[PDB]
Amino acid sequence: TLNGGITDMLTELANFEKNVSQAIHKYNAYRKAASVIAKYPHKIKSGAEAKKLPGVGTKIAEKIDEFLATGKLRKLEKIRQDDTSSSINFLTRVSGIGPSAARKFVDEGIKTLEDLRKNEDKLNHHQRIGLKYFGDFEKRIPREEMLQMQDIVLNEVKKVDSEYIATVCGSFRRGAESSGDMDVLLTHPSFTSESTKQPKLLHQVVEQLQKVHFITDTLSKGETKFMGVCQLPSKNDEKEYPHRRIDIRLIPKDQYYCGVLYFTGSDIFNKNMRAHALEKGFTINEYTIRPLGVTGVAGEPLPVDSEKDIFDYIQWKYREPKDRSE
DNA sequence: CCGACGGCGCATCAGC
DNA sequence: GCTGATGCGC
DNA sequence: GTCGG
Ligand SMILES: Nc1ccn([C@H]2C[C@H](O)[C@@H](COP(=O)(O)C(F)(F)P(=O)(O)OP(=O)(O)O)O2)c(=O)n1
Ligand SMILES: [Cl-]
Ligand SMILES: [Cl-]
Ligand SMILES: [Cl-]
Ligand SMILES: [Mg+2]
Ligand SMILES: [Mg+2]
Ligand code: NA
Ligand code: NA
Repeated sequence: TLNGGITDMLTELANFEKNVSQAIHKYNAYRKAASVIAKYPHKIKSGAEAKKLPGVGTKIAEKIDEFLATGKLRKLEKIRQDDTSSSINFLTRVSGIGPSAARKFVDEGIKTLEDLRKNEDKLNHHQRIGLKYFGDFEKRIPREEMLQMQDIVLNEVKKVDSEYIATVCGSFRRGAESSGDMDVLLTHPSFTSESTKQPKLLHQVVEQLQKVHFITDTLSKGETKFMGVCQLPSKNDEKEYPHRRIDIRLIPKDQYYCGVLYFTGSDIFNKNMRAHALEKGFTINEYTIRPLGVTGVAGEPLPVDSEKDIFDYIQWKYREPKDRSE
């Protein structure tokens, strides 16, 4: 909030480029700038001052000077007053509707919540659930509720097979006081980078969570990644809790560290860390860290026994989860 | 200048 | 049916 | 939109 006005602005611009312009690199450029400025420990006084930060160039510097002097950005003022842009931006807030589908729906005249509700038949499964819980999915989850959800998840998976280990990652692992959803990393000794000695490992867990009515809907589901909806149980006469988004990722037990590093995020932190990795001659994904041979092709996985080992390879001092919120 | 920008799971679809 | 490209998401 | 070779 120290430079909240500016970071909000950049984030709006980022969303515009992504949702309306369908210019993903501009989206990432604005988010990185917003990110680096967000952690700058001083109340920015000018675009020039901001341009010193990495990720902030000439264009954003000018915008920062406009925002600082007028308190607003004409470029955004116009975007807001543009019906097509406003429609597209709104529609993309429904989970399952991205930049493309939003523009297409608008072409059909489907541009409001009311339009979507009356044309449910024109949405795929994911979009339909996103619409169904539109209001709920925008609500934040207090950490206290995250704690209650964690308890249910770990206890239920334990009941399935005491050998499963479920770790809540995402902003929760980063110590956030509220999260947008729950991200669960799941491992089991039967599934390694060497073999899958037991099928349905993810399925069984999803099944159990559905049996107890924790998981209520499914957006997508595969062998290693589940994307759905869940809800905490409420007491008698007690109003129900909002439905929440839940992501479950099954990862080879031997590649847990690259996995937890990936799922802990933040997304921008991963982008920055993986970019740094490449500059240092390495490539990092959720399974391994590999050196990039002279040719440019990834080599064999390097030994990893802690999150810190990954950091050492790329010559970065270790950073606790709570400091990875970029 | 201008090529690169992190990396990948699941749903859907065109082409064969 | 498969496979590769695209959309959307983590 | 920003960066580095
Ligand atoms: N583009 C991305 C997106 C995600 N992630 C990894 C790194 C992320 O930490 C992790 C979770 O994705 P999430 O989509 O639940 C998130 F990001 F919003 P979270 O950080 O959890 O914040 P919140 O509380 O609001 O959900 O996936 C990634 O690597 N790249
Ligand atoms: Cl772009
Ligand atoms: Cl690992
Ligand atoms: Cl790999
Ligand atoms: Mg999350
Ligand atoms: Mg998530
Ligand atoms: Na800069
Ligand atoms: Na969406």
